[PDB]
Amino acid sequence: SLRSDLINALDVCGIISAEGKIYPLGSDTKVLSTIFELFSRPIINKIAEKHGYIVEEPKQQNHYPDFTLYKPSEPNKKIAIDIKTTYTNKIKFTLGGYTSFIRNNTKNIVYPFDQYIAHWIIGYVYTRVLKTYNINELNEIPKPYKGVKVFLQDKWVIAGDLAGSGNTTNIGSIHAHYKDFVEGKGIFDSEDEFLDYWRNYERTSQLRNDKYNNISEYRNWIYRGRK
Amino acid sequence: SLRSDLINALYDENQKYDVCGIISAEGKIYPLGSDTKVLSTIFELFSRPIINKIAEKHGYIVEEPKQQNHYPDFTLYKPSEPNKKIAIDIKTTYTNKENEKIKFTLGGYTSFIRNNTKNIVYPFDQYIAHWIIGYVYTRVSSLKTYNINELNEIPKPYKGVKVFLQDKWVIAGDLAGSGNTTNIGSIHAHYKDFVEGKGIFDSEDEFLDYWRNYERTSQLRNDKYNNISEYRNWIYRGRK
DNA sequence: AAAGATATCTT
DNA sequence: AAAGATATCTT
Repeated sequence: SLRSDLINALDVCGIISAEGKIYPLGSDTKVLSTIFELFSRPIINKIAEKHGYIVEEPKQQNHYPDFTLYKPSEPNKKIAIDIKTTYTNKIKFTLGGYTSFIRNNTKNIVYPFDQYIAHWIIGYVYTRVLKTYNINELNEIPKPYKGVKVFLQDKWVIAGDLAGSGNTTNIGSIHAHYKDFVEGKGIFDSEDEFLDYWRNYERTSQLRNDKYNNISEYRNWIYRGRK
Repeated sequence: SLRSDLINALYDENQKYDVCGIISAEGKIYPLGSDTKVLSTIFELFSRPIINKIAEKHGYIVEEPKQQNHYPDFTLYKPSEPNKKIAIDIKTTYTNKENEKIKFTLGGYTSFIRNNTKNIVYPFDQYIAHWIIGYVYTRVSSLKTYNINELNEIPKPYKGVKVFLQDKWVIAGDLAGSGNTTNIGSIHAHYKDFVEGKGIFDSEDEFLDYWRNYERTSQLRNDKYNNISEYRNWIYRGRK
């Protein structure tokens, strides 16, 4: 399938100029996120093409998702792929905001949310370890990571019940080992529960203390009649 | 000076080079996307070696943050004069056409400027200057990988990079650059005004005072000040 | 944990 | 404009 294929298809050491000069990579996530993103684009486009899918990136810069795949024939069977990165020296990711397109069908999203039948997360985890180089020195350039693991999984399967960020209201993923994301050992019973829980999550602790702050509390809140 | 050398070095390097991809230790090159999150990572990468070459030529040691979320990108100083540090942050923004106005986000106004030790590599009071290297690019196949034998084949996602170096306080504006992340917004103007230094604050003390007292929301800024004129009046009356 | 800091963009 | 979106991190 498009899925098993992308998963099968999934060492960068620097940026290069049209004149051959090579600049080394930085050690932070802001840098590795960008790298992994560009590393993945050709892979995604290769596999999508194989399967007759069109790949589309956002024109407005703060729109979800990173990649939108679909066959011009079936407009409502669109797929969303977002690339997430974190490091190790148990990992956790920030999975997008919870007050946007999930609460509002067209808010900050390339196509209306209801046209997307799948929402995949390609996750990269890297283990953390000032001179330009020339093409002939490629093998001596120090890399800013010891290793790199990648996985493809459904967003709902890996989402957790605690916020990933405060002021930028992001969904937190489960806090677990790499295996668990690969295997999909989540906390939510279905994609419907995942969506309901985040559509009703309050922004601050004081506002959540009267509703719920975790999955057990949300279930007891469903019982009380959503009041 | 360190300043004039650095500006010439950046300016020169930018005229002569053109970043077109990321490369693997095995020689495969991946193309660049055309969104600022990417181009700003690239520009910071392109800048590091130059910044270090010039600082070395003047006796300055260069340090990068140990944690993500600590200002600035680069701390320069002499081992003999520790308490005279220089802060440099790289900022990026794009334009849809050359000449049109631009503006940058310049960091929070609720962190180190308000709390001398919050989110900064060294206590705020050890820096004698805060510089900004700004990159402006015009937004503009790129889905396949290339080999070294095709470096000049790979298309670029930008039309005309411009770079400038200027003091933060000089280019800072009076309206916030962001809401939830409480950023200082720069002046909104033409690239020349950034180069020339056509700002709004009279001094670096004014800039810091305006930003140390700027309220987080319109509602609270009603009874205070929402712009430079109002700040001056506020000041005139005794900050009441 | 929860909250807020490093980061630009819309509209 | 202001406010709040796409980025992960730290305490």
